[PDB]
Amino acid sequence: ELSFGARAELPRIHPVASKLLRLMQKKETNLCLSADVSLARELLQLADALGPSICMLKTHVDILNDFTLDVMKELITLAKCHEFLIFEDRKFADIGNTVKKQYEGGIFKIASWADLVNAHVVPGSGVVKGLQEVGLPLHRGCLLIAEMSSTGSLATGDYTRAAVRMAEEHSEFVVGFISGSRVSMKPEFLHLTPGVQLEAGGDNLGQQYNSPQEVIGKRGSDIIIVGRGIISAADRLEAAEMYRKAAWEAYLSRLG
Amino acid sequence: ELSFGARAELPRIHPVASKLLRLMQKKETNLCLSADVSLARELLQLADALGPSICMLKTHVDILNDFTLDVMKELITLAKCHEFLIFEDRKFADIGNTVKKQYEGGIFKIASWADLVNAHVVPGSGVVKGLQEVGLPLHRGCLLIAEMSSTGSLATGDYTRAAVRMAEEHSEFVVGFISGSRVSMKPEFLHLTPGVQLEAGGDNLGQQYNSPQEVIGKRGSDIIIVGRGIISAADRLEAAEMYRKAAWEAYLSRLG
Ligand SMILES: O=C(O)c1cc(=O)[nH]c(=O)n1[C@@H]1O[C@H](COP(=O)(O)O)[C@@H](O)[C@H]1O
Ligand SMILES: O=C(O)c1cc(=O)[nH]c(=O)n1[C@@H]1O[C@H](COP(=O)(O)O)[C@@H](O)[C@H]1O
Repeated sequence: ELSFGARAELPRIHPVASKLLRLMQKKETNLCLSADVSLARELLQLADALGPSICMLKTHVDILNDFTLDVMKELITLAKCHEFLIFEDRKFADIGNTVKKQYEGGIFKIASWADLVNAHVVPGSGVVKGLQEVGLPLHRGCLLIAEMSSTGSLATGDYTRAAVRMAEEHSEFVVGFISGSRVSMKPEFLHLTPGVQLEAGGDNLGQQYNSPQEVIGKRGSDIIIVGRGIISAADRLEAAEMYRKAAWEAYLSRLG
Repeated sequence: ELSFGARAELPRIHPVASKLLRLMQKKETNLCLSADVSLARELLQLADALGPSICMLKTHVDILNDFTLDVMKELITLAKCHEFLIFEDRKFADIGNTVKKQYEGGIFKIASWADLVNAHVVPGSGVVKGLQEVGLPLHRGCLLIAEMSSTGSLATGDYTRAAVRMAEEHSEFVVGFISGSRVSMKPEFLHLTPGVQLEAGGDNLGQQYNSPQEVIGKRGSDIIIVGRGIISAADRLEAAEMYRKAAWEAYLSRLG
């Protein structure tokens, strides 16, 4: 098993994955903050304070009450300053012709500011083809959703195998997965795992939590995605540091 | 098999489905226009001219370059005037906690103007639970995506059966399906079928077309969803009338 720094140099590595892996090793962080807030001011204050602790900031631009492209300009300034990627968790899931417009256009112009986006594989490979016609020219990457954290997820068995095949057949654009575990044996592919908290539990709407030690150490994922475990805490900086240290040590102990 | 007018009166019918079925029978239309345009002026001119020909106008609010909630105010005026429902084709596909915010909030406030939305079933029933916590109080309905029109779709076999079970267990909110065919034997549930053109063919990004006669007449669906077959035509009104007459006659001939 290679370090994040060595994976950043693999011959078939995508440039976005390389940039991410380099800054993960430099900063000793494999934490993605899920910045699940409705105010631009809160998003930017979290990005600035937690920037040093995270490899990535995951957005849901469509829950932000005061979205403007200028808010995203301020977020890019912080991402450059503190060295993290921006991941818009849009979960594209339409025919190729539709997702290309949803990615490039409308009010959000997601491709203009998002290093990474993600897509469901259920529509077939046209979803990836459509996205890549916008994303490849704009030097972007995509994650495919191979497994989900929620109760009753149908992303199991043959579905997960289809996501892995799709990623591997579109390696020019697809840089990894949303998954609960290592699903690809190819080290050029990132595994990002949501549904993470230090304590056992869930929410009232089908979310299920596992610990950083379980998902990084035992299940072999690369990055933890954490929302409420940080966002709902009083001291979001110390919460981020707890999750960072947990995920980083789990990674180190798997390397040996 | 019951007429649309008789289905509108079924004991377990959802109010949104009843309203739709009534206006389908009154207007002799089972055509949903996919208004896949980037300009508000074009969306509103299409809604006004084609309103009399359609039972429903399907939007992708996130490809509209000049979206404002006022554009949607003007669309609701036309929907009321010409008697059609508004369907936002958002394809919600996240955990329940996330989709409730995506449905109610952000810039789009989808639940404030959309009669219908749709959701993927891949995350499990939490996607429906989350949406219904916003949609039930706002007297809205939801369609579950049981089958898709695109090449390589994984929405087949056990997946489609899971979508039907989910719909039937959430009939307070779920009014039907996006599907290629009749998937539910319960007549209270609408079947809406995209991937429709009069001529054989496809697009370059995995879309596959079937005719109105095939999907309404042979496959037993209720409503055709048509985008480019109308939108790319020179005379979009005459194109809409051709699709309306095709879908309506296919429906009548299945009734006998
Ligand atoms: O793509 C995602 O990040 C995602 C996939 C998934 O399987 N589960 C999942 O929880 N998510 C997202 O990750 C975040 C989890 O947030 P918390 O449950 O608050 O930690 C939310 O923003 C979800 O939308
Ligand atoms: O939910 C949808 O309407 C949808 C589902 C599906 O399986 N296939 C599909 O084509 N669609 C949508 O229906 C429309 C089809 O447009 P045309 O191919 O131009 O007729 C697009 O807006 C798609 O996003």
